[PDB]
Amino acid sequence: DKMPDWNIPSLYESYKNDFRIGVAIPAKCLSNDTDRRMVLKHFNSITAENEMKPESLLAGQTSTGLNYRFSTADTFVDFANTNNIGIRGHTLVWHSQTPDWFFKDSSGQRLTKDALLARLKQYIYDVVGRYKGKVYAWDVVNQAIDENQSDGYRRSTWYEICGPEYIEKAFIWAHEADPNAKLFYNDYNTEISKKRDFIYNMVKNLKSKGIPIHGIGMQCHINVNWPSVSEIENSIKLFSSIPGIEIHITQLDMSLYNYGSSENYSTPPQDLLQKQAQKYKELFTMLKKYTNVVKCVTFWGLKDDYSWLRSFNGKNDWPLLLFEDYSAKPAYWAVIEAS
Ligand SMILES: OC[C@H]1O[C@@H](O[C@H]2[C@H](O)[C@@H](O)[C@H](O[C@H]3[C@H](O)[C@@H](O)[C@H](O[C@H]4[C@H](O)[C@@H](O)[C@H](O[C@H]5[C@H](O)[C@@H](O)[C@H](O[C@H]6[C@H](O)[C@@H](O)[C@H](O)O[C@@H]6CO)O[C@@H]5CO)O[C@@H]4CO)O[C@@H]3CO)O[C@@H]2CO)[C@H](O)[C@@H](O)[C@@H]1O
Repeated sequence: DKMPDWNIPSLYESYKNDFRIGVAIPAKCLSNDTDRRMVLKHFNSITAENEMKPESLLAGQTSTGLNYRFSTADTFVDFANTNNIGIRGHTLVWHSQTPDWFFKDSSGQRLTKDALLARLKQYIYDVVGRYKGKVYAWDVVNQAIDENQSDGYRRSTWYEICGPEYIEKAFIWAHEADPNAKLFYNDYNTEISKKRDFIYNMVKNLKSKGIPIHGIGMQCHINVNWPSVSEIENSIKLFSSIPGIEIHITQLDMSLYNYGSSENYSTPPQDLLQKQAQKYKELFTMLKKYTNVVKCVTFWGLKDDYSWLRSFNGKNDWPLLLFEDYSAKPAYWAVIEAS
């Protein structure tokens, strides 16, 4: 019952003078003819949804270092490179998406700070080096900020063993391994004022002291009720006040539900689909005011039944621009209208 329309306006072409338009996809899309054609019609950047995370690239360890499994990730990078589109690297440092043995030695022992930092250098050199010149942007560090901590830092194993030095060292080493990649700090809920302030100061201070961070990634996992487009704009205004910092919108999607709500729909309510469309229109009208700093906007999924949100919350959701049958949503037409 698939109903892709090959003749409607290309998303990225509609925004060609504003910013790249990207999509996160899983590996299965690369072997599906309909998915591939839809990706290349509408998007000029991709992100591997899961297949370039540390848990996906790491195969294990021995007495002398790390062992990798790159076959699937190679297919993503080759797909982008041979089809003249960019691929954003998701992600070098991300505690929850890293296996627990990574933080212990081959004898099952928890690593000292110096041993873990040495392992981090090895990982970054190996992964960024393999793809040197082929990944235009890396999310180097993801989700290091926790606004309920007094100093703002998430108390992950990275922080507990290394303190905050792991953040700046990850950027230094990534920039050594591929000097031409744009390097991002990536996070979510950047519209919570206290978190925004922690991120702003962290990145400002890194940049001041010469750390090669080039951008902030705002995930923008949002919903039809929160945050307001004005709040997203306030984040863009503050982050873009840092000289030399660009912005990518890295994982945009818009749940039809409030977070923590027990609503559960079998079919998408039309009034929420209209609220979604109007908010996507407002969002993109706002983003077009900041094309000097916002260089890429990536949607976290090709179509609604591919959304991570369905498994994550255990219910149907319709957060993206295409329906399950590949057909355009009101949201799609709103994004085209905003262009
Ligand atoms: O991670 C495994 C799967 O990841 C998927 O993709 C990831 C991506 O790779 C990653 O980079 C990133 O990570 C997510 C985190 O791992 C996850 O824990 C986090 O949960 C968020 C949720 O996304 C977010 O929408 C939610 O927002 C709430 C907020 O918590 C709440 O405080 C706020 O409250 C406000 C009130 O609503 C308002 O009335 C009042 O005025 O102000 C309040 C604020 O003070 O409301 C918002 C929404 O209503 O918070 C939770 C955590 O608390 O989400 C991260 C990203 O959002 O993003 C992707 C998602 O995981 C992969 O695709 C998949 O394949 C992997 O298996």
